[PDB]
Amino acid sequence: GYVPEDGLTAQQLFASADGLTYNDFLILPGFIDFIADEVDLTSALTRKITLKTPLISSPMDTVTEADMAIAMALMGGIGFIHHNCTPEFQANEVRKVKKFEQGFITDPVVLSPSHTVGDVLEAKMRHGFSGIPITETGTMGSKLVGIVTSRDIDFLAEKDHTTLLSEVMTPRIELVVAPAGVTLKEANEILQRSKKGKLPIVNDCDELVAIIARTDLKKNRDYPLASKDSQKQLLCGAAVGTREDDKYRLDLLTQAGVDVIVLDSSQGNSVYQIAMVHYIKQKYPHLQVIGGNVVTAAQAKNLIDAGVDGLRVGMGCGSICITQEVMACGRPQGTAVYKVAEYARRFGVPIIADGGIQTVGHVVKALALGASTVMMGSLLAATTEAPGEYFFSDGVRLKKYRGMGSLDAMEKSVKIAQGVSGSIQDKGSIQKFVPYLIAGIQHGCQDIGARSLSVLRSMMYSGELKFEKRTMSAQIEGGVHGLHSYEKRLY
Amino acid sequence: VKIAQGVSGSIQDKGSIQKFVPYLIAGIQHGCQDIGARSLSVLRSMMYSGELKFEKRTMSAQIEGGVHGLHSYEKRLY
Amino acid sequence: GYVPEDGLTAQQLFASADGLTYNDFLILPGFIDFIADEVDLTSALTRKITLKTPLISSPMDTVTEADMAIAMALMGGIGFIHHNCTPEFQANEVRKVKKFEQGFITDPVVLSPSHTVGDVLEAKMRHGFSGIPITETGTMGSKLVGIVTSRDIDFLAEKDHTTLLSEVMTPRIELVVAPAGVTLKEANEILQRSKKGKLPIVNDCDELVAIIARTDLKKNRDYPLASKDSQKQLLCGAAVGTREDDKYRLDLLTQAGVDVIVLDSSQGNSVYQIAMVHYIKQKYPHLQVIGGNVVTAAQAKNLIDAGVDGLRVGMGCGSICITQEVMACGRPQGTAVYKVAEYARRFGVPIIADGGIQTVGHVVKALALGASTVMMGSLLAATTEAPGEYFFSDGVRLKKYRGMGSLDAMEKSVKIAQGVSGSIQDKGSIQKFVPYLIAGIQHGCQDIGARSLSVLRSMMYSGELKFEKRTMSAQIEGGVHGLHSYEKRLY
Ligand SMILES: Nc1nc2c(ncn2[C@@H]2O[C@H](COP(=O)(O)OP(=O)(O)OP(=O)(O)O)[C@@H](O)[C@H]2O)c(=O)[nH]1
Ligand SMILES: Nc1nc2c(ncn2[C@@H]2O[C@H](COP(=O)(O)OP(=O)(O)OP(=O)(O)O)[C@@H](O)[C@H]2O)c(=O)[nH]1
Ligand SMILES: Nc1nc2c(ncn2[C@@H]2O[C@H](COP(=O)(O)OP(=O)(O)OP(=O)(O)O)[C@@H](O)[C@H]2O)c(=O)[nH]1
Ligand SMILES: Nc1nc2c(ncn2[C@@H]2O[C@H](COP(=O)(O)OP(=O)(O)OP(=O)(O)O)[C@@H](O)[C@H]2O)c(=O)[nH]1
Ligand SMILES: Nc1ncnc2c1ncn2[C@@H]1O[C@H](COP(=O)(O)OP(=O)(O)OP(=O)(O)O)[C@@H](O)[C@H]1O
Ligand SMILES: Nc1ncnc2c1ncn2[C@@H]1O[C@H](COP(=O)(O)OP(=O)(O)OP(=O)(O)O)[C@@H](O)[C@H]1O
Ligand SMILES: O=c1[nH]cnc2c1ncn2[C@@H]1O[C@H](COP(=O)(O)O)[C@@H](O)[C@H]1O
Ligand SMILES: O=c1[nH]cnc2c1ncn2[C@@H]1O[C@H](COP(=O)(O)O)[C@@H](O)[C@H]1O
Repeated sequence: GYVPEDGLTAQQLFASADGLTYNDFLILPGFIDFIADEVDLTSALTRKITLKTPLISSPMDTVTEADMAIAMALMGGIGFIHHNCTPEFQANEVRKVKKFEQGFITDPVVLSPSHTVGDVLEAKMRHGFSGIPITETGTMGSKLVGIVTSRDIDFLAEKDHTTLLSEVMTPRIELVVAPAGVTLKEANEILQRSKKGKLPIVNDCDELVAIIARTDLKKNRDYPLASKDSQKQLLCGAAVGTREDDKYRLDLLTQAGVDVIVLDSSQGNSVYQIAMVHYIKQKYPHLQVIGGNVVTAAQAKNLIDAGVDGLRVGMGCGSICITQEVMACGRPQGTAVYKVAEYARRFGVPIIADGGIQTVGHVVKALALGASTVMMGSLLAATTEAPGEYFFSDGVRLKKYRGMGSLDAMEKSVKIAQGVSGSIQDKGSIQKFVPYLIAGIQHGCQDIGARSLSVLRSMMYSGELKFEKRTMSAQIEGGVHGLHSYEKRLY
Repeated sequence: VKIAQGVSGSIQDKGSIQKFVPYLIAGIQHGCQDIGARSLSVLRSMMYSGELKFEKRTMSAQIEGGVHGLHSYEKRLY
Repeated sequence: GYVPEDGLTAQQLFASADGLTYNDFLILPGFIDFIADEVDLTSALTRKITLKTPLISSPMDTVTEADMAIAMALMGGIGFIHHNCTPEFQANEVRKVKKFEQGFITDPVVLSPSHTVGDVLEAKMRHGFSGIPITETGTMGSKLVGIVTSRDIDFLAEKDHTTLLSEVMTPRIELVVAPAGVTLKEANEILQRSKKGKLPIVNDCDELVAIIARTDLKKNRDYPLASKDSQKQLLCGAAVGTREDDKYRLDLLTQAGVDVIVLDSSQGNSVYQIAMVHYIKQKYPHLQVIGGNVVTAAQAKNLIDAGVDGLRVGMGCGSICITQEVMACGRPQGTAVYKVAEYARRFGVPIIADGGIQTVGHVVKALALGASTVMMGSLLAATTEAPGEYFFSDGVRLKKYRGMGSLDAMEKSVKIAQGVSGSIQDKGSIQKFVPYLIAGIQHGCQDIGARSLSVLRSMMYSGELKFEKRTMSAQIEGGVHGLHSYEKRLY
């Protein structure tokens, strides 16, 4: 009882070949012994950061500001906030991602009893929340005198500046508290049992040292996949360039609490980028660096030698990109992902496959070819969390989608354009769309017979995972064909 | 979370199966005849023995083998 | 000194390959030592028929009836008259081609002196000419009593009904004549010196044996390339099927004086076709037979063994054709032409490359690959000489272009359609368009460095002629590209 070997290994697929794209090949089906829902999508972003989902939103001005980065992190991916903005704007976007979910809030909004209901309303306007502990100084480290929330100031008619907070607080005698040096789980038990919405943390001197909010425990149960640091804040990435003024931007982003930096370049194998990696790794040794838009092992070597914690793979793929028709330079993305990942895995360096991801099948191909994570631009553009506003043109709801080497982006929003500037049709919310991509990746892995992305890659490197090349007519046959009209209702 | 594996489309009218399947039958018979096969059983035996020969097509052979070079046409099958 | 070898030989181009079309390759340029106008286009149609031009009009109901066949023969090609018509209609189309140019007219229209001016006008209405010798019987072999022409009946208004020809003729006393047994060249000298428009040929008994017309000497100087038989009539081809009733059609076409028969089939390697070739070669040993739409040497063998004088090459190419998507069956035409011609040349059997000829570059490729002649359907459709009438549809002057297995042709104009009943935009006259194709073939051969189609084929078989295979992007680069609009003003 024997059956002959069928299809190519990945090593065979890229050996006797020109550069393949994701469209040029299929994965052959395996054996299914498991449910798609039990497929593990745990992914290394860098040497020290693991995501529950392989998915990254690209650092583009039409893709990733704070709402996208929050939504991606809540879905168990991450967002890298774009750098086509002032350093102060970018750091404020990073701060919004880091403030959205909290363990101990150690720098809350605080007011004095001498402040007013108008000051609580203006605080709610600036920071988005009404739950404000009150201390004698109105600064964080002071003796606690009460707590003010929206239930204390709501349905007061108009006496805003007229009313001092001392008359409006829940006074410190009435408030439930925990001692300093309580663990987060112990503070959560106290808060959960108290049935209150805030729990202040106070030392033996009765002065405020932290506070915790019930809404973060709600965000816990609401978002099981969420990408969080050790102090339970969302993970945030940010882009920086490799110019000297990017050192100032990097300092603002690091004090804003950014977890990972991506060095943003067309061609990352440069003296400028290697110098920036060395500068970061000496000044901020805690900070993860993804360097390198690279497409060859020779480029990957120089950045792994410089000490990057991850690599970005792709050049001239990417929906919006024209680098290949402007510089002659790049690689077919499936070949680039395979070549760079097969090399970078020897050093324990994870790969991000960046650009040309049009479909969830392309995500499964990128992951199968050795990418540990996948970065999307246009596939997440025209979601609700993507920056800017919808418009109508051809009777179609469209959002702008620009590209960062677009000459319109380079107006600080001879110079050479490396991107066009375009539009994409509406997609709805990341919070529904990323669960569709997750379940699509799981069903892809299931048809392949892989229980996780880790076993999927090991099946690929051992040659258990088999591939078939597609003729152009196989790419037609594998697409929608032969119909008059069709309705591509994904999820 | 509820993964679609197909789209939903439309196709133009074809008429009855009781006329269309006799057209497919006769097309299969004419294909086998141009090939020199008296039955689908002998067609498969010619294929496995290597008597049946195939040629690969470039994309331009797929263009040349279709309708080409016309302003418009009328695909009046049966 | 030395220069390295560049490009593939034809043997290499088809060896390590899938089936190529004409679009899939180029011919590499040679050395030019001659003018394009001195490129010899002399072509074998069959073992015994040589044309001055490689060009054939296809036997289709929307391409070749008598006007097309006359025009093709005058341009030094040939037409094959289609068979999707009654045997009597097809033989009458052949008769029109054979009557258009004459050496000795040995079966002229003749009248009695007791016929009338009205009988001469009715004769002119039926046969197209007014020059009618008069014999006392009104039958050919009888005593010459005079000659009547249009200048004799000219401007006789309504005197038609009862004016006997006796008083209208130029009488036999006045007419210039030649003796029987005069050569055509000698009769032409007598006619040319006489300054008359007819010269009757009479025996010593003074009875009519032939006549010659000055208009045939005019047709001589007007058409230097013209394809003529030994008695100076135009060459005509005709199609026939291989059914039993085609034996009757073949008898009508042979007594109408057809020079060459083409056996019309999608797949000519059949017992039915081999039987028809044997039947023709025993019943009509003078008659040239082109058998075989064939695409392999194995098919060609059986018809060359049956005794065909030429082969048609092509299956499922052809603008109008759907045989491949209806029968799975055929071959890429460049490969078919090369394979069959390289085999058939060993037996001295010429090849017609039939169908898929969209451009004069495809003609040069077909001839370079070993075709001795090229047959066109759609490229000659919507010329003025093509059958039927023009119409307008999309604001475009169109003519119908049908195909012979199409389901509109097979209604005597379960049935399986092998063609698609379409339309082609106007091209103007064959008498202008074929000189353009001739000049294009000559400039193709000149860029290649071939002084004739015979040396072109010899350079191909010796491997002196080099080919380069084309990517799809070379086919884009080789076409019109990068323009907003263009005007393809050929000739
Ligand atoms: N106050 C607070 N407590 C948190 C937060 N995140 C987690 N915790 C607490 O720490 C525990 C951690 O266990 P899990 O919930 O299994 O792991 P997690 O990765 O931290 O959170 P999930 O995102 O829900 O998976 C939770 O039960 C909470 O009590 C947060 O943002 N704020
Ligand atoms: N109150 C408060 N919440 C903060 C602060 N910084 C971040 N947050 C987060 O914002 C959220 C507060 O949620 P809630 O407790 O529902 O908000 P609230 O304070 O009651 O204010 P309202 O919803 O406006 O009534 C939690 O996820 C907090 O972690 C801060 O200084 N104070
Ligand atoms: N009456 C007549 N004489 C002809 C005809 N064709 C040729 N001739 C005569 O034969 C001569 C030989 O002509 P050529 O030019 O050598 O060769 P051809 O193929 O016969 O004629 P072309 O068609 O002009 O090439 C001409 O000069 C005429 O005198 C014809 O159709 N009718
Ligand atoms: N006259 C004549 N010409 C014939 C006959 N059969 C074929 N033809 C050809 O038709 C053409 C006759 O041309 P002309 O001599 O110009 O015709 P015509 O006799 O002057 O008559 P009109 O043109 O009507 O004045 C020549 O090419 C002949 O070879 C026939 O029976 N009689
Ligand atoms: N730790 C606490 N101990 C006692 N009272 C508290 C405490 N935290 C908040 N309060 C008081 O409880 C009331 C509700 O505040 P809480 O944070 O629980 O809900 P809220 O977020 O304001 O309610 P809601 O979501 O409906 O707007 C207010 O009067 C507030 O001052
Ligand atoms: N061989 C001949 N000998 C003498 N007269 C002739 C001869 N052939 C024709 N004719 C006469 O010559 C005259 C002109 O006839 P011919 O054939 O030469 O020209 P046509 O074709 O009739 O002239 P056109 O082209 O102008 O219409 C007529 O009267 C005719 O009867
Ligand atoms: O202007 C540009 N030129 C070249 N590459 C760009 C430009 N802007 C963004 N990119 C790349 O394109 C990727 C997104 O590609 P997409 O997912 O196919 O739309 C980004 O993550 C970048 O790597
Ligand atoms: O109905 C048909 N089906 C298949 N082949 C046809 C049919 N009618 C004509 N042909 C072929 O198509 C050739 C003309 O092709 P074309 O020059 O490309 O237009 C003819 O000479 C025939 O060999």
